[PDB]
Parts: sequence; structure tokens; C-alpha cells
Amino acid sequence: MNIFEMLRIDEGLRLKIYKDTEGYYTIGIGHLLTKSPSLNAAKSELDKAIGRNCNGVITKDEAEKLFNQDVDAAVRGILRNAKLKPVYDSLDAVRRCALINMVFQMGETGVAGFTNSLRMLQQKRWDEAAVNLAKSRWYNQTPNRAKRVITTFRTGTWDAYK
Ligand SMILES: [Cl-]
Ligand SMILES: [Cl-]
Repeated sequence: MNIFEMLRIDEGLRLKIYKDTEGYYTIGIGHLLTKSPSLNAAKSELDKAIGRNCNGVITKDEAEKLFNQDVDAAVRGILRNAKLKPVYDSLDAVRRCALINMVFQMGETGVAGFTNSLRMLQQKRWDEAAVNLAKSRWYNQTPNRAKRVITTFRTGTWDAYK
């Protein structure tokens, strides 16, 4: 199991503009297009992203191209972040995937706000970090996805995805 397979389970694949759990316009494998209410702004952002007129629809290939970019951006973002980088460096490979997951869903800024959790992960206090991560809007809003990521941090295995 790898990051791509993990995120593909958590995000799904959709070939037409859709709205995310939050109500924002998204396409492909969790690729956020815009927070603006306009479907029009969304279609425009899409054309911009693909370099062509898409009229709200994309191919799988396009979906995967965007997915490669997003995961790359997530990883580079963590490695250039003062708060995130040390956490990431201290973790084993599986738990590294779980941090990437969070960053991809919630952005670098979002994750960096989980101060106390990050601190406990750095210290390898698995059970305690698990309890603290669940005390969040994140958990309350997408509890099954949150549980899966949380379990990955707790155990250091792919069991939640398996
Ligand atoms: Cl883009
Ligand atoms: Cl969920």
C-alpha cells in the first residue's frame, strides 16, 4: 500500500465538477478548484488547471496528472515547512504517509495548527496523539476518514485501509 492508493481510497475519483464535503468545487482525486460559490469560477479554474476547455469534465488521465501534482506539492510543502519538516523527519514511513494525507486534505497551514498533536507525534506518544487529533473539527466533520488516518498514526500499519 502506498500514498497514492491511500489517498485514492479516501478521496474517490470523480470525472465531473463536484462539491466536496464542505461544499467547495472539486474535480478528480480531491483536487479543490475554488472556494468561490460560483460554478463559473470553477469551470474557469478547471480550464486554467488543464490548459484547455473542459467545460466541467475531465478524463481519468487528466485526473491522475493533477493527482501526481498535488501529492508532489504536499510532500514539498511539508519539507519546506519549519513546523512540519521536523515531525516528518522523525517519523517512520507509514506514519509519514498519514501526515501527507492530512496535508493534502487540509493544507499545510491547517496541519501546522495542530501544535499539541504534532508535538506528541514527534515524541512518539501514539495513544496520546490519537486522543488529541480526535478533538478537532476535522474529526467531527469527516469521522471515518479521520479514524482511518488516526489509526495509521496510532499503529504504524496499513490496517485501517485493509
Ligand atoms: Cl493546478
Ligand atoms: Cl468521513
